[PDB]
Amino acid sequence: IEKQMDRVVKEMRRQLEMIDKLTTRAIEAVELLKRIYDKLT
Amino acid sequence: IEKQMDRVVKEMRRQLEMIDKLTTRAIEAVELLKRIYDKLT
Amino acid sequence: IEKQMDRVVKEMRRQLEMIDKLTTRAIEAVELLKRIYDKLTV
Amino acid sequence: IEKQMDRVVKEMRRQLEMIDKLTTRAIEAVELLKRIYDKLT
Amino acid sequence: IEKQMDRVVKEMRRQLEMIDKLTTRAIEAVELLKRIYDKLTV
Repeated sequence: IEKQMDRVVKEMRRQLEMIDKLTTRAIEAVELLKRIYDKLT
Repeated sequence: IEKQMDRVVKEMRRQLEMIDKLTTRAIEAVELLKRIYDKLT
Repeated sequence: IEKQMDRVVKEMRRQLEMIDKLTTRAIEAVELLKRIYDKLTV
Repeated sequence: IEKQMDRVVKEMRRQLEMIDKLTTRAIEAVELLKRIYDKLT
Repeated sequence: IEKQMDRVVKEMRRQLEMIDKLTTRAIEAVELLKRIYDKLTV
């Protein structure tokens, strides 16, 4: 059971890393939106 | 089995926290788009 | 095994609800982009 | 074990459908950003 | 357990591929925001 559960945990850690990567891109988008707003203002 | 399943549940809850953070960045993006729209409008 | 699986399914459904909520915020963003575009056009 | 694992697979496929919906909203955002960019240009 | 676990890992990799596709769309969005900001600047 443990060796098999290691497989799932590994895949979960992969998904976490990808969600983190997606969040880094969202943060970049928000920062650009702030810049655009400041410019319009 | 119980100890092994606990591992998965722990990783799932970590993912929940990460999705919450991503959601807040979506909230931030919506607020900025709203501000941008209002200035235009 | 079943009782343990009950636990996992419950947590998976929490994840589903969170992705749904995230999607609701994305829809709001798309709607505002549509409003902004429509404004620029006129 | 099989009946129980079917439960997880069913929930994973529900999530897959929701991520697809989220991706369509990303596709929509990219399309509108392209339109906005074209108008500005 | 192994055969059943293969099933779960398979579905997990489907989710990974889908999240990657979503990320590519987000990157496209960021790139367009950069172009839009730059146009505003010039």
